[PDB]
Amino acid sequence: MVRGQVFDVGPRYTNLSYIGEGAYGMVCSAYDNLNKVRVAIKKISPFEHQTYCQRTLREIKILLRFRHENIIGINDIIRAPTIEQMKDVYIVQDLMETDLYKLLKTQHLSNDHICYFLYQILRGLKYIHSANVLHRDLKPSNLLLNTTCDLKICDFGLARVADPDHDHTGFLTEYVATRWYRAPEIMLNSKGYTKSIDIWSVGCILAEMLSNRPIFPGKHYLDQLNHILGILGSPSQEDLNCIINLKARNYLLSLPHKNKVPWNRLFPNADSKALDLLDKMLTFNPHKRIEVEQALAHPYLEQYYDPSDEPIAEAPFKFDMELDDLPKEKLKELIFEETARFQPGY
Ligand SMILES: Nc1ncnc2c1ncn2[C@@H]1O[C@H](COP(=O)(O)OP(=O)(O)O)[C@@H](O)[C@H]1O
Repeated sequence: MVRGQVFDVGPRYTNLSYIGEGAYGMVCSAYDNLNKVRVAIKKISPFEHQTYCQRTLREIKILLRFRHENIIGINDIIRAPTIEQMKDVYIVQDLMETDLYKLLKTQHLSNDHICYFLYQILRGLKYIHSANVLHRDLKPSNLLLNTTCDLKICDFGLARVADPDHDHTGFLTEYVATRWYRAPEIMLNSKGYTKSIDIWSVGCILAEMLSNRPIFPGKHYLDQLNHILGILGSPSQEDLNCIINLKARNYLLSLPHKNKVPWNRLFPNADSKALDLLDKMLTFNPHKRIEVEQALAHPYLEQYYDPSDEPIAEAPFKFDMELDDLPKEKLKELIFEETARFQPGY
């Protein structure tokens, strides 16, 4: 009982400590006396709002279907026995003492750690993309790490089934993912329904790991683009030709010419294979951008690369879930159903 508020985790979990505050409730560590290991437990109270319900359901569905060393698992779910009584859900996960965002705030990464973390990020992303899922909010704070540097991808709140045929949109379309890790096509002509938008975000994370600072810290949506172009240089005519939308193409054509700033001038201490890989992930044209499996096969990752130990999903989401269409009541109801596998005998 209680830790500020009610935090009622049944017989199995003992001695709580407040960790922090999530989007839907509080988070504590607790002791799991079936595994005799300390765990993380997130209290989620989403059922008032159709949008909270939608993101909860989506995340629960994905994380239960995923099974991978580099993606956070759900170990258990605690909730009331009936829909009427269910006001909260508790999600139990492996305890991950830190995240890449906290770590980069104060710690220098060795080349060996940059390389290791990048490998793990790509190995988990390979699994995700093989399930036809796009993460769509990759950033240092969504990469959890435990005291031995196991890295796990988390927060699938914004994730979607890939839909490369319906990716096109107009100029300056409303986007929800964290600004600094957004690929340039999101501002221009993309809904972010192609895998290449995740590779762009991993590129930004690499750049950040190389220098301890965000590489593209735009303050707003066209500033994000002026940041990208000030480094990559003006897009070539060939790359412009791929942007059919007139307003987006005319915007780029109105900007002053900018030359590329070479990577090794920005990152003079970086391994030169890291920079070669970085260049390939931060390429303006999303069809020329490197894919996950090619990145895993790049010379920079040669000490880790082993395709037989880089699993793909057995069970792809054909979907999408069709989650926009549903009232709060059907969603709470689907969450109940989705969490039933954790109830003592069923
Ligand atoms: N598996 C975990 N292990 C340890 N601490 C965690 C875990 N998940 C979340 N936390 C901590 O609790 C806080 C709230 O997390 P979260 O619900 O993801 O909210 P937000 O994404 O807004 O930070 C996080 O900032 C994190 O530091």
